[PDB]
Amino acid sequence: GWVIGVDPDIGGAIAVLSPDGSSQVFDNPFVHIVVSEVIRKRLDTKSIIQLLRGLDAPPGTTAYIEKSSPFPTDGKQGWWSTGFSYGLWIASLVASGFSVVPIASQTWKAYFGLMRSETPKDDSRQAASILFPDKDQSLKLKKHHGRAEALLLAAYGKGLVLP
Amino acid sequence: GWVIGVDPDIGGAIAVLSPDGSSQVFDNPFVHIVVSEVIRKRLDTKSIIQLLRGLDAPPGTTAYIEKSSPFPTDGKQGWWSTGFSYGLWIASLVASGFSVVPIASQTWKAYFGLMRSETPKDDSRQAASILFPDKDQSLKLKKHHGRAEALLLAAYGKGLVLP
DNA sequence: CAATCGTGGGAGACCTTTGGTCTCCCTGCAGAT
DNA sequence: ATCTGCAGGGTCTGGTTTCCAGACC
DNA sequence: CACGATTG
Repeated sequence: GWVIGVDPDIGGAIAVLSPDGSSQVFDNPFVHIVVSEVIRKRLDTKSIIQLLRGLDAPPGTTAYIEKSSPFPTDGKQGWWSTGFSYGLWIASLVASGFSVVPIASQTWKAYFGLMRSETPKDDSRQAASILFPDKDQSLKLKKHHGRAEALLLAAYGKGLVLP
Repeated sequence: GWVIGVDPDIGGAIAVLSPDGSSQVFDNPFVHIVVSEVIRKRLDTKSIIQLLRGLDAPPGTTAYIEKSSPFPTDGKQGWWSTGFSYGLWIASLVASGFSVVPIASQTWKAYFGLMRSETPKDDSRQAASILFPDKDQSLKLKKHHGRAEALLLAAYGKGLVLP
């Protein structure tokens, strides 16, 4: 009945689907940090864990998380940060009682027919709006594709289908 | 009082110092994982959380953790893994109730007079043997430097000094 | 704040002290015992 | 099982597959 | 994707 979806990146999000069909999606909490004398964004460990502790999803609920798979052409910092986000979320989810299933981007994109798209981010928001019409206003912006990815991971995990 | 030290990497370890002077150190739990058709060690998230939950250190105890600082010349996989281990430990520690204080390796090495050695791993084990003589048997092997780093991080936060 | 674009990048602590100097890991995989 | 050495590296799902093709942040 | 930077 309950399913969680997590886009773990800095502009990512967590989506919670209840058995009555309602849904919530939360932007990933972050803070601004100093590194090598510049500012950078970092996930907010305590707010994530606090977020997970107030969810109504019971222990045992499966959380489907986007598998970390950076391109070899991405910088060493890209690799560090996606590795870090992944581990922070995985530990946080496990410590808060949820079962964690990593899902490759190719898996849920094939499942919703999103593969090989020229506008993959827009498409993911369009698909999330169709599957979660009451979230349509929370998906209007280009920067909301993180919210879309989370909802689509949860929708994948629940076995939802597009019309 | 109570202090925790964490070497977060795959051969790392967590050390726990109690107020009566006694000490425990545990090797970091790991599992073997298939990745891109080869086998790789990865930290064991469940076992880490379970270990933290069995510690007698009370809530709010400070956990000193080695800051992740990979070299610009380490490969992107190096960056991903150290980022991943760091995030996994930080979240496990916050979620289990401990305060987290990252410590740069240069900080506890300067504190114990270990800067600029040509056998830094052996030296770290030697220093932790002197600080924790009842752990001397658990530091015999060169692969035990991670146990030594965890113990020294904890010794740093407790303010211990070498004779 | 929201978008977009192009390339892929250390970070840290203390000093010489408002910028300079110098220090620091680890992963992943072959091979030897 | 422990260690030594050395350069710094994608990974993943469908292939009704035996390593390939194509795909992804 | 992250990391900078620019542009309304």
